[PDB]
Amino acid sequence: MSINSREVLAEKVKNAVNNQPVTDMHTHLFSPNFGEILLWDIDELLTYHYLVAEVMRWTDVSIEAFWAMSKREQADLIWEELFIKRSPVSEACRGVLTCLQGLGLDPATRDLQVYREYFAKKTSEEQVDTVLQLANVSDVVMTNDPFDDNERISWLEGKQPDSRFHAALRLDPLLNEYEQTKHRLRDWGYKVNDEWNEGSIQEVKRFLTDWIERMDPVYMAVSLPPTFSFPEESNRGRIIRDCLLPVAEKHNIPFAMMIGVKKRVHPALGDAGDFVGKASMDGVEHLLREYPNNKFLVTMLSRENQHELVVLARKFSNLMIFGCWWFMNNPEIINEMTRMRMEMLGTSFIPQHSDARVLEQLIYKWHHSKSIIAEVLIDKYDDILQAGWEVTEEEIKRDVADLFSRNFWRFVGRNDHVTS
Amino acid sequence: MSINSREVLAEKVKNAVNNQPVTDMHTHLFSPNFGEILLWDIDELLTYHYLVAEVMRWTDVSIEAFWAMSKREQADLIWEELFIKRSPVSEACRGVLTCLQGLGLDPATRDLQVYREYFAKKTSEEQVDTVLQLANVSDVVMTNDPFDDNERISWLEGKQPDSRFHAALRLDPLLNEYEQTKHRLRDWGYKVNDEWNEGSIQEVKRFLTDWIERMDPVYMAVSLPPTFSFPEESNRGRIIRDCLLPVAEKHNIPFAMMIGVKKRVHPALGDAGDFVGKASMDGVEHLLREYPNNKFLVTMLSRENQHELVVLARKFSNLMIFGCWWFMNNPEIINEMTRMRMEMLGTSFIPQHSDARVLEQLIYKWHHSKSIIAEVLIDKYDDILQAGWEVTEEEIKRDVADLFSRNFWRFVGRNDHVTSVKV
Amino acid sequence: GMSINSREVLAEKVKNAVNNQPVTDMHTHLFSPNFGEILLWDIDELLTYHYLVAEVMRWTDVSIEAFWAMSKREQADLIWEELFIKRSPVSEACRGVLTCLQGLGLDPATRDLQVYREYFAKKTSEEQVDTVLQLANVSDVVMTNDPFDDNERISWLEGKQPDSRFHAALRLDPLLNEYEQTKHRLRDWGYKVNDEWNEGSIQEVKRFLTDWIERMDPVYMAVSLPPTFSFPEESNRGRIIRDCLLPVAEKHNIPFAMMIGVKKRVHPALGDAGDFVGKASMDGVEHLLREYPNNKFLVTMLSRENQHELVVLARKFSNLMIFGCWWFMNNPEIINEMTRMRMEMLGTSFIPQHSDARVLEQLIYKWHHSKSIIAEVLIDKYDDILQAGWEVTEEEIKRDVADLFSRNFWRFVGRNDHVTSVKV
Ligand SMILES: [Cl-]
Ligand code: NA
Repeated sequence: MSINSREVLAEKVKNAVNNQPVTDMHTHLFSPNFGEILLWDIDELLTYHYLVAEVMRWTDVSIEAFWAMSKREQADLIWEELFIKRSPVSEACRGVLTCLQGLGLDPATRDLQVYREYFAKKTSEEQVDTVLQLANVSDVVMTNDPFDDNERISWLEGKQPDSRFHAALRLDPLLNEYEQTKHRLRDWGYKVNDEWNEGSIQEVKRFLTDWIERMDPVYMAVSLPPTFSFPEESNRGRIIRDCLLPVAEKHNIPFAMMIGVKKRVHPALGDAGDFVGKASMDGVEHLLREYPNNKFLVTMLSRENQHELVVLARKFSNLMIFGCWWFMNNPEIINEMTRMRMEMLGTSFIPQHSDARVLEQLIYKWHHSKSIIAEVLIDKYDDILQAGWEVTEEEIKRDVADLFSRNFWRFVGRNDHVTS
Repeated sequence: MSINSREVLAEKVKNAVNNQPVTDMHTHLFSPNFGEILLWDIDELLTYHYLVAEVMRWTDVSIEAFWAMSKREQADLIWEELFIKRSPVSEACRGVLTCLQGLGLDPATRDLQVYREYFAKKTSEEQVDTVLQLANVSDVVMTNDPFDDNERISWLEGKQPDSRFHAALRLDPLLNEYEQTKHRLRDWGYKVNDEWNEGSIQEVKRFLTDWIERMDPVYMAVSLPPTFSFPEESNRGRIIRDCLLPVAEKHNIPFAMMIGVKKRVHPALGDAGDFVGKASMDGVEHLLREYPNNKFLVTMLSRENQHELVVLARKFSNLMIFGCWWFMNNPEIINEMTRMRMEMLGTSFIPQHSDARVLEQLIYKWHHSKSIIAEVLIDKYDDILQAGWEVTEEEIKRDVADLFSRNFWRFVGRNDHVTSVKV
Repeated sequence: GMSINSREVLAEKVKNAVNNQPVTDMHTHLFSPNFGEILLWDIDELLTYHYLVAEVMRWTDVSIEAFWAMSKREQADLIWEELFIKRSPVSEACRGVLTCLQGLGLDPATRDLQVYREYFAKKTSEEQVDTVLQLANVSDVVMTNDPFDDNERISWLEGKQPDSRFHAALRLDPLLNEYEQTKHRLRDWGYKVNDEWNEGSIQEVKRFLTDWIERMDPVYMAVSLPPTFSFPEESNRGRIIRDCLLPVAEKHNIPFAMMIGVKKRVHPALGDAGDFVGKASMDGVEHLLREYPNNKFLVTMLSRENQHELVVLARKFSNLMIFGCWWFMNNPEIINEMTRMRMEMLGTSFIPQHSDARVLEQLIYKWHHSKSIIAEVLIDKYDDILQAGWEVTEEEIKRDVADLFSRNFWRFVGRNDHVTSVKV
């Protein structure tokens, strides 16, 4: 019994998409046994830096006074200003409501005290079980930063993430701030020299290889500015060339590059203070061509890089593009991006990741994105259906599996939580 | 109470949008007592520069011969070329038809001579009353250029605008043509020197302050090229730093920057001769960061600048972004811009202004833009209702008021014409 | 006769007008069937279009070297298996292959690639051209004619003329972008260009242009240009354009077609599938339009990020005709946004699409896919003016549709289509 109309296709696709367990291959979450660095609950949702930026456009409260408030005072203020005093129509505010609803709380009542009561009853481990189930996420990739004292501790103590959580080695401080990070590496025993000589090359490689051994990361990642260039006679250029790319190749680990972030244009806003610019594609093109035995995962921040990044993926099979990152993570842009991407790459890409910083965001990030992606799929399958092609439900489930999970694991050359 | 259908939602949003009096916070209209610089009528609509550009793509008539023609002849040619010989499907041509319809004229007859008869029967003051009612526009912000001899006369004679019309001081000749303009300032008794010294600084400030006192402007405005940078050692860079910003901070008057116009790439087209380019955001970013006690209003001309402008608005609360300017003022682009803005800023922006150069254009500019903005709001409300939120009709009316009027007045730190009459 | 009473009735009228209108496809890589094997056709050529080579290389374990070592049939088999069977053929290029097979009466439901092949084995080139132009509703095809390609050159030198449905367009990439290498061939052909760019060099390059203009009767002369294109420029390209091409173009009243934004061979092993894109400066195009008002220019651009500003540049200059959704733009999401921006700012005074077809049958999908998108843009735009009180008539719809799909081009180039050249 064939799928022979758009109407039935819409049912089968929406269901296949809803039922597919997601691998979220870039997040800011942590296994619950790491302790308090895992953020969760309605106050954390309301104080997400996305909503700090937004509240500051309305409130008379100074940013100084805001940071001096408690977490609950901050959440109260953002609730009042973004939900009660104006309708919560932005993507970030909507996402808070999608989360409350998904947990079985009722946004109709606007009863924040009662929302808070739900979270006070649970342990972190319970809420992870709840959220992963509700979000239908089988596997989460963490962002693991050896230079963050608060996170390093857990690794140093012999803690392992539970099997649903995977490590990814974040290298920004090493690559973008080597002149400072130099001295931390020396204090940790990595005997880097003032000169970029064989000794410094071998000791930075050892630092990388030691952390790879300890975390077993799925990839190594870096955020890069719009002015990113390669090759480059800079600390960043030399490290990529001489240390990171050879180690990534040896271990068959992809190098993830998140390009286009301009750091701290409004420092007082903290995490809400970063900006965006369009990047040259030249450095990415060079890396792909001149390092055919390295694998690259790339996502870019500027709307204006998105089409050319898709074309670049047509050129190089060692590029996997992923996600609608940050300022790209808004319905209007997710839609145009996913359509361009599918049109020129078919199913050979990773449409989305959450970048979740608070546990419950998995619910809204995946619900909001799946609905858009489902609709793109329905359009694209219908177009071939009307061309005379038979699409089977098995084939849909396969394609959707590729998009939400298998493409990633196939590219990184490892197995998920269920397969292992 | 709460809404729970998309039927009922669409209705309530569309009615709220239609019923909300608009503040049009950037136009090229004037109070009717200013005389003939207020353009109106069907011949003015048809010879708007947007349509001169379009007709020049089709007609065998040279641009020279076109400017040699009378207004009625130009209008006649444009009607034949763009409406009769091809269907009037462009946004500008569509707009002409929306105006005629809104006035109660029937575009079905295509009877241009009959449309003309309507306008011959009325005064400027009558037509302004008619159009502001039909467009539901309560407040119009003008573009007032003290370097235009025609306009400067009225201000200097002591004419004050009708309470529905507000001043905005346009400074392009000062900031962008100082090499010529410095000599006019001198001729007006402002003792600017050849060097940029303390004397020149204080005299340019005095010019600004005299015009602020004369016009009571709601903001000071400049149009800027794609190559705009700040800081910069240039005439413009020094006037902004030394004169404009301190004067604007002292009086608490925003600085409006309309960025991305490349002037006169086709000189023979006149007003239709200007082009566009993408700007760097660096100068705007620097201004917002380093001048936190100044308020900035910004609109940009390049499609490729729109998303990063929204992000910049997320960084800086002294930034208010506004409108879909000029080449952006097209349904396809109004739609994508309004959606991005709302997704990232909620209701903390000004979605639209008209740039109306001819009075009747307020009808189409607002009717076309309101319909798109209403669609966007319905979608965003529907998304939060789907998430369990209950929207009330009063909350809708409030959101709509913010977007079409109150956001502007709150930002510029003044009252509109009705609140002024009350306060 | 009757008013258009509803959007539903509008839609059927527009879709009918669009479907019935014979297309002039003003830029293709097809040839008149009498040119011989250089006209590519059949399912194996469809499947090995370089768009699909790019896509199969993202999936398959087969090396690019091993791929090129395979026969055409083997290549087609791999591509079918990897992009149609192992994953759903949802990409625009893949979908296009299915639209083609369907259009020819070959049923994609069966996936019977061997039976599809049998269809093509039964026919001549000339029979397939008749079939495909009828099914695609294409009246007139404009070729890309390169005098430097020996494989094509031969047909011209043999005194062969294109079938009257096929029109010549003179491609000048090797002369303009590779002059220092091409000089030597010019000299072999008796064009005695000098080491210096002096009068003799100017006159001999002009003579080469004039010779080919007279041989091919081209409707325009064409070049593809990188994102770093500038004019004026003290380069071989800049000098040839200024001193030879613009003067000859003006004398003969032939437009100059520029396809801007291709970055050649960023992945050389992929061959034709190895080219990339960048955003260009508009300055060179602006300068040419302004400073050469007696020349006509046809422009299409490769970067998404140039599209809006190109439409604005058309508003400025009546000697600019913009055309098409080129290559990486030739994707429904992008065709839609482009056609909407264009019509919003230019009305009907542009050429919405061309196919760039490299394999004969692509005319079918390229025009079927594009016509559906353009029909829907037209429906939206007519509906908006009907809602403003304007009475659009069916005859006016057909007129506007004739303008967009054929007449705008023939009017701009100052020449007649095949049917009009028979009558005259
Ligand atoms: Cl751009
Ligand atoms: Na769009």
